Amino acid sequence: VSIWMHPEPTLSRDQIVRAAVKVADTEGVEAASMRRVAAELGAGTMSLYYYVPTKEDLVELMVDEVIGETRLPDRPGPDWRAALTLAANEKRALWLRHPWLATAWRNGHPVWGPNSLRQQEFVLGTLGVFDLQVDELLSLIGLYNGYVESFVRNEVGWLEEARRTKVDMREWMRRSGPYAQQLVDSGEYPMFARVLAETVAPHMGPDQRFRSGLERLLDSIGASLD
Amino acid sequence: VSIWMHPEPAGRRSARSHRTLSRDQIVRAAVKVADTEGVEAASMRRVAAELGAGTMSLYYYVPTKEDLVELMVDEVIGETRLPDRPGPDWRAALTLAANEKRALWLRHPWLATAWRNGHPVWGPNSLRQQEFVLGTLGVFDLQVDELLSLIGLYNGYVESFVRNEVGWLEEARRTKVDMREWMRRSGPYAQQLVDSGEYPMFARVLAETVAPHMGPDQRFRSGLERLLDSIGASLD
DNA sequence: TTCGTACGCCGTACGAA
DNA sequence: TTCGTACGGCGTACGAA
Repeated sequence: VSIWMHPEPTLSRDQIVRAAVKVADTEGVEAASMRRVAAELGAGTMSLYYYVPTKEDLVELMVDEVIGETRLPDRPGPDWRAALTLAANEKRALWLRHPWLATAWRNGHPVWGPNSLRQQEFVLGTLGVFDLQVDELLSLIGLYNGYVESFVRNEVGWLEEARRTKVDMREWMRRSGPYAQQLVDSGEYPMFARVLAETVAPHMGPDQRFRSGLERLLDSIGASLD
Repeated sequence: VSIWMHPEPAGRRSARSHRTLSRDQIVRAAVKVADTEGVEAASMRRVAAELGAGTMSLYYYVPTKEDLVELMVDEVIGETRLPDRPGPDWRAALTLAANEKRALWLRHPWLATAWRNGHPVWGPNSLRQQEFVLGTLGVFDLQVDELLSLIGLYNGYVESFVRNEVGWLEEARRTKVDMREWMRRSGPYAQQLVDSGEYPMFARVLAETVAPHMGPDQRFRSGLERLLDSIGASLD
C-alpha cells in the first residue's frame, strides 16, 4: 500500500527527493513536475519512476525529507511547556521555509516515515509522563497540532499567493479597501466592520501573535492535566 | 482586483427570452460535478459539457478557474442552516456553527483542497457565516485582537479536525482504499516499527490510532467541548 | 536500469462566427 | 456573445535498448 513499505530497488530515490525539494522551494511545488525534476538531475523523465512509483508518492517522500531538517533534542525534558513551544516554533520555521507543505500534504493517512516518526515521538513524549488515557493524550495533542498547523497554514497561504499572483497581503488589503468600504456601509455586516482595521493591518505581528495563542493553548492543556 | 469586485457582464437590453448560461448557473454545475465525481473532475471542459455549453463560453462569465473555485466555495457555504442572531448561549451558538461547518465539509470534501487559505473569501455567504461566529463573542468586553485570537483558536480546532476527516474520505475516493483498509495493510510495517524499539510512544498509541475507542462524532464533540471550556476561562 | 515516444488530460490565448 | 482550434504543460503506460 504505502511507500515506507516499498523500498527502492548517481540516480537514486534519495537523490530524486532532494532535487524535488530544491525545485519546490526555489520555484514552488507546481514547478516540481516529473520532467522538471528529471531535467534537474540530468535524467530522463521516466527514469525517475524506477525509484518512485507515483508522483503522489514522491510528495510524501518530499514531506518526510524536509521534516528531517528539524533541530530537536532526543528527550523532551521535564518542561513540557518549553518542549512543546520549541517543537511548535521549529514546525513554523519549517513550514515558512517550505510553503508547499500546506498544499502538498493531502491530510489522509499519517506519514510514517522516519523523520515524522522521530518528530512525533518528541511531541507525544512531552505528555507521556502524565497519567492519562491513550485517547485523552491524542485529543490534547490534536488540540496542540491544530493550533500550530492552522496558524501556520494561513501564514504560508499568503506567502504562496504572493508568489503566484505577485500581490502580497498589504497590497491585497489595499486594493480591497473600496469593496470593504461598500461592505461596511451596506450596514449588513457590523462585526466585519468592527474587526476590519485589525484584519487589514494587525496591532502585533506574526511572531508575537503566534506566541500569544500558543501560550493560551498551553495554559488550557495545563488545566486539563489537573 | 478579486471576484467580488468583478461582476458578470450585463445582458443586452431586450424584452425577449434570457439565455440560460450565467455565472450562477456555471458555479452551481461545477459544485454538482465536484460533489458527484470530485474536484479534479470539475474542469472547464467537464463543467461546460454538463451545461451543454462550449468550453471557452464559460470564460465570458468567469475570468479564471481559480476564480470559479472561490465562487464555488462561497456558494456551498450558503447551505449553512443558521439562526439570524446567535443568542446568549455562546457555547450553544459556537457548537451549532461548528457542527454545521463539519456537516458542510463532509458533504463537500473538496473544500479542504479547494480553499488555498491566503486571502479571506469576502462573498456574501462567508460574510454572513462569519458575522454569526464573530457575533457570539461580540457581546463580551474584549479587544478586537483578543476576539480574533479566540475565534482563531476555535476555527483552528474545527478546520484541522475536519480537514483530516475529509482527507481520509477523499483518499478513499481516489484510491478505493478506506481507513480501516489502510490501517489493515500497514499493520506489518507498524509491527516492524513497534519492534524496532526506536518508537515507544508510537507503539503506546497504535491500538487507538488503528481503531479508535470512540468514533468521529463523539471525538469531535469532546475536543470542541474542551476548546470551548478554555475560551470560557479566557472570558473570565 | 534507462529513457523516447505517445495518449489523454488540463487551463486558457486568440480570433472569427 | 459564443466557442473551435491550438499551444504548452501535466502524469504516466508502454516498449525498446
